[PDB]
Amino acid sequence: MTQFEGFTNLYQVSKTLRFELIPQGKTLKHIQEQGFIEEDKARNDHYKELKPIIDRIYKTYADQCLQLVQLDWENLSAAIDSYRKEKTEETRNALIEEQATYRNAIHDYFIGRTDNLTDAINKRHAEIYKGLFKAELFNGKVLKQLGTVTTTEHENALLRSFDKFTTYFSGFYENRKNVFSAEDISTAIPHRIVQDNFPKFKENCHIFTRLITAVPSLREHFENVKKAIGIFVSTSIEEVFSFPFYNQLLTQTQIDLYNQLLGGIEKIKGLNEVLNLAIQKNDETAHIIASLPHRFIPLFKQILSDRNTLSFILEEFKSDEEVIQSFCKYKTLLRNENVLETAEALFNELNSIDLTHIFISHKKLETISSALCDHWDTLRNALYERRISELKSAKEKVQRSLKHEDINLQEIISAAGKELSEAFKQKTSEILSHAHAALDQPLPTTLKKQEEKEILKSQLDSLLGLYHLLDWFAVDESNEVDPEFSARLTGIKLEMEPSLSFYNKARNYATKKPYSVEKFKLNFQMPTLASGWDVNKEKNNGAILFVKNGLYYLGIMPKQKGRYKALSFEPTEKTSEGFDKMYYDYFPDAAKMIPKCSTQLKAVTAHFQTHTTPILLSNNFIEPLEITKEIYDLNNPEKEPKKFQTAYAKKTGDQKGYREALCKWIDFTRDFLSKYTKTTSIDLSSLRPSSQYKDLGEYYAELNPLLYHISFQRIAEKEIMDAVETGKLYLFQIYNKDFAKGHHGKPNLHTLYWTGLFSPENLAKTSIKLNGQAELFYRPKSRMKRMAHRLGEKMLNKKLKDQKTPIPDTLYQELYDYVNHRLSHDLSDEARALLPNVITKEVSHEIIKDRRFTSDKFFFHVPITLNYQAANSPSKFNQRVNAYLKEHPETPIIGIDRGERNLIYITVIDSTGKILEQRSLNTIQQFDYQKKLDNREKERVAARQAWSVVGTIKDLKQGYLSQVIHEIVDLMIHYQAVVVLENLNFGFKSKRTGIAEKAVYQQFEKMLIDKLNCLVLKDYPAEKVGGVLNPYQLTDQFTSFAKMGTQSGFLFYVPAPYTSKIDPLTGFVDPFVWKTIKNHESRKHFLEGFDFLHYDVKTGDFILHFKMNRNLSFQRGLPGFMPAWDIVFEKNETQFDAKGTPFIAGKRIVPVIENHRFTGRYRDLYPANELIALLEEKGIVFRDGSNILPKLLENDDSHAIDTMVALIRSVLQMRNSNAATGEDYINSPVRDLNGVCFDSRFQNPEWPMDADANGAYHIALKGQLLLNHLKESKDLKLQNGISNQDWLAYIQELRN
RNA sequence: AAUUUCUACUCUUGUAGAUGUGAUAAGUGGAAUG
DNA sequence: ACTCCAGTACGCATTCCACTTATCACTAAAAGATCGGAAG
DNA sequence: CTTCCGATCTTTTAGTGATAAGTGGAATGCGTACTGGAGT
Repeated sequence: MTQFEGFTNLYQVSKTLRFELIPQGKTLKHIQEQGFIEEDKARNDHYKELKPIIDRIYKTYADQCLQLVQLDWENLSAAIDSYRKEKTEETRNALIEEQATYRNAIHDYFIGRTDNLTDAINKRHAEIYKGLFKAELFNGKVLKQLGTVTTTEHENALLRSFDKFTTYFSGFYENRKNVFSAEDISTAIPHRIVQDNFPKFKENCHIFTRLITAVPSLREHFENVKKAIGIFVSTSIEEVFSFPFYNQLLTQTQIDLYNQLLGGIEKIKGLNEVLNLAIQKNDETAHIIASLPHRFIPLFKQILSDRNTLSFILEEFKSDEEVIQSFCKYKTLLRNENVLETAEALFNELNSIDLTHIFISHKKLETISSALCDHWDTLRNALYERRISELKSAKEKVQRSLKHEDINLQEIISAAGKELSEAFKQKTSEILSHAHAALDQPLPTTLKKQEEKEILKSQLDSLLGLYHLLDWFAVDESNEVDPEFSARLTGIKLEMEPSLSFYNKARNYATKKPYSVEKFKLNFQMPTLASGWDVNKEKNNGAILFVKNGLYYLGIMPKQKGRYKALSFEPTEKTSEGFDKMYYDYFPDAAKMIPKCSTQLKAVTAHFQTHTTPILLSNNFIEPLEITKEIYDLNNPEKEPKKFQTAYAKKTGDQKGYREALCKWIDFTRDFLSKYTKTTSIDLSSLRPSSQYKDLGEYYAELNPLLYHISFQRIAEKEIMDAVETGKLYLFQIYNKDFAKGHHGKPNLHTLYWTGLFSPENLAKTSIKLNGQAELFYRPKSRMKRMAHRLGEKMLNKKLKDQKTPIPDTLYQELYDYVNHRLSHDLSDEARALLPNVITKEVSHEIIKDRRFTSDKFFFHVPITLNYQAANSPSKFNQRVNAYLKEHPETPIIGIDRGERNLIYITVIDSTGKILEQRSLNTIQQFDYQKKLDNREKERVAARQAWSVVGTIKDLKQGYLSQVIHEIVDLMIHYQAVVVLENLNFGFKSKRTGIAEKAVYQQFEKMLIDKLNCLVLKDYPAEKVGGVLNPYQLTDQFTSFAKMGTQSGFLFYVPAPYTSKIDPLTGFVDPFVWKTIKNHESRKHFLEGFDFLHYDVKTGDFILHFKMNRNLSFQRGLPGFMPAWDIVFEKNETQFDAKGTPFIAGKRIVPVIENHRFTGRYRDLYPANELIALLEEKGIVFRDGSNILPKLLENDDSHAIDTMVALIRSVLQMRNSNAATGEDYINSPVRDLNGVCFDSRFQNPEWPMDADANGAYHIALKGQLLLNHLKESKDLKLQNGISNQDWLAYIQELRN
């Protein structure tokens, strides 16, 4: 038996906290006088421009070493094809171990331990490998080992600039450590060679040999595209695709050569294009290569190699003065090119040239009709009637078809008159006048003001207006053209063509977020600054914390002149006034630390190469510790698994020898813990005795929480004040919003973590561990045009008297300018309408717009570890969750969807299938979000064309789903329920949904999956489960989207389709795909595949019978549990809902179509009235109750069958929507067992309210299916996804 | 319209949620308009 | 013989911008370089 | 005057267990044009 509150302290999580540092006293003065910030910025710039220079060493070494690989690849091919054919865990393990040994085999080339090379070059490779990851990269022997690398004097001086500062690269050092590593990771070069590129090369070889065996006489074609491309001329085509050629093709140059062989580069085609050129021949060879996989796949780029196509550049133009200088250079380019003079010459020629020889492009003439007339349909209609006058529906159709392709100047002028010509010359004259006026206009000095943006807009709009006037004339050779005029037109067009990119980059610079977020790391001339907080390392790291009446401070102790002298604050009795300095006694994790200080020292290693006598170690020990051969040999074996390691027991299987080895290691490390001078005072009575341990990892996970302590001791106030006055100590205050003097409400979650870390119950028992490796950053002041609500002016809210609906920003700016009496425009009608509903304020204190970026700020990033008493990795988390779910069958289920009328809709249901709660997440914290997103979507185009700055729609839609997160976890905690989301990997949504993009909703599932694993609640007590020190852990760790499967703890995933178009009373879903009913005989086969249709007199509605064992051709291939269906054409009658609002039953809403195109408008129809009006044409007695379907089918009135099948589609359509009247409902065309059709307009609380509620209810029902199949199963596992047919069978089973 | 940072705001010199940072490498993809 | 029309058919186009997916560190102390100052 | 030594500041270094045992993988709808049969 397990409780829901028992899902806490499951595994460690790691978080980080960010704060602002506010310097106190003379701290900023001393820092500015010492000049630390400029030096650290220069050092960051030097590192940034040194990173490619130092990476060139690694790249050259990898390219030089990898060319010597002569390792054959038939064994991996056998392993991978055996695994592909057989597909068990045995072949999977064989493939894994073969990949591992080949990765180690080509890693032996990196470490110089392969047997394929000579011993001298192996020793050289080993020495250079030890060289690559130590400090000799800056002025050492590594460059002399690889003489090919040539370094200039400037980069050598900049390399020397990091003297005695190598540790800046230390993490970067280890970063290159997992580029060259061989342990099965995506960054590894051997992993890229073995498990990424080689399967693609094997696949390419296999499709090549299938193609060359099935289709001969194409080897010659492959040979001549090879010699046209001109690489690999030393060997033939089939040897290139053979396996030994992969002895080559490891360096990235040959990878690029192979890729450009496959896809060409002059336009010399490659293997891809000379295969689709054979495919398009549509002959027998094309047919037999069409059924055969014909797509060669390019190989992946090698790690750490330089990019060669550079993908697509993503050039964003950097600074405002630099784009101004670019615009000056461009304007001087048009000034020296004299574009105005040649444009004017074209204008004079246009009045004295044969206008029948100049043509106009097809897709833009309406814009000309939009310009030269009052409406854009005048020119086309005039040409239509003029071509009518020279003559019928096919005649005028082919007339307009030949019209728009070759629009002629003289033809248009003769069609309309001289009005277009005089308007044309007037427009060209004013366009060239404005263009030359803007060309003579000088550039502004800056761009920070909006009037500078406006004059830049005027210039660019004039120039692009000239461009859009100029590109009117057609120049292609499809029609005749004057040679010199077309040549001059092309010259002027491509002399000033690339201004479109300039316009778009200017738009991005105007649209971009005004702040600067760039920050550089600060060091204060300290290598390893604030790397750890340990009291012994306070000398070198120089970072400590203080607490003074609830305010937290960070003190850093800078290096003195030349040598450095410590401060060494003495502790003071707690009654005296002062700070509270934190003492941090931390021994790091024992797995590396116990061998660090014993059995791996140089003394013991040098001793044990000649003697078997145990060695006594005395320094850094309170009592000498003996190390003998039988304990040193356990940690230093020749074979790769150690005796105490569980891998040795897995490999060989002697359990008793492994047990003695583990017991001896535990006894030795206990003796070390008792004797080492750091940990001799740590109590270890909590540890279990040595023999009662299953494995060493359990012992280390038990021991590690005992080696971490935080204490606090009072330091006198005048001592700290004199330290920061003298300059010996720099004292900052940790600050965020919740430490302000006007702090009023609930604090942030990071402030909760920071406060609970230093709580006394955390100090007594550490549930949150304060980590080392803390960074300090500096953000310089961002150049901003300051905006502030000054004192004495009016200041406008963004909401009405009701708090839900916001104000559109286009109206909001006009209202804000009105209430501040700037005015300058007539007040709009909408503003005057909602003026009584708006609320204004008199300002009290000055509010600066985005004040945090108006000054330079110090920042402090510090990591913490939560649930630190627990293990570092989950162990069968999903099995534990399924065990709890099996023990508790009464758990509710919370279904999620996204919808059209509501952004997120939630339902909570019981295990019995009945509903408990239906809720729309439209309004979050008394604020409606659909109104805000609709307003933003409405004015996004206007904000785009007005050169204005506004937030995007992705940030609003990623900062509404953060508000959704709190409500989801509130419901989850309140109901103690599982939650079922949408499996985006399976389904695809529609184009009407609010949240419609897979990226920003996969991201929402990511936020929900990494929120639930460290869930804390603000209102909960700190001691109680769910508080700061006992967080809820309800989900497994996130790894990847495609790797987590369906169940991720208490948060199930389930496929999307068939959730919103199902009846919630009988499970009826759309049986017919309507892409196959397009023809007249298809319509009569659809009618003949139906059973029978009639009228009943008692209820007055039409009854139709259908069976899916008939009419399989147009039916979708999803059989159902039920074998028959009773489609009801409901008799439309004024019905009443629960609140008494009348409505009409059976109403349907469909798109309207002119003849073939939908207009986007909606028709409301009443199907029963339409069909009785249809049969009134026939005159058949429907009240007789006979089978009227053959009576309608016995005559071939095609239009009657067309409206019959369209009517059938309308009634059998499940959901109905109309955004104009706000209608959204589900109406059923069938009855249940009780004998009533479902209608969501009845507003019954026992059933879904609308389409969104129906979808969420059915997603929760799918989750119920998955949980029920868990409870019936005995293996504590799910089905790894649920099919649509099984879901349909289940939903039609339990509800019928 | 103020924030470690983001989103939305104003009874409140601030509010309600969310908030793993830094470094490196790779895949290349997403959005808009027709 | 001419014209309508309704079922049939084949195959996206350009422009613009950065988004996501894996890896590692979250460290005190041993070891080594360096240096101001002392011994021959 | 020349050579060595303990303090001091950087650097690099030790390394435990284990997990997926699957990857149900998606299907373009829209649109402008085409052509063969039927009415006049």
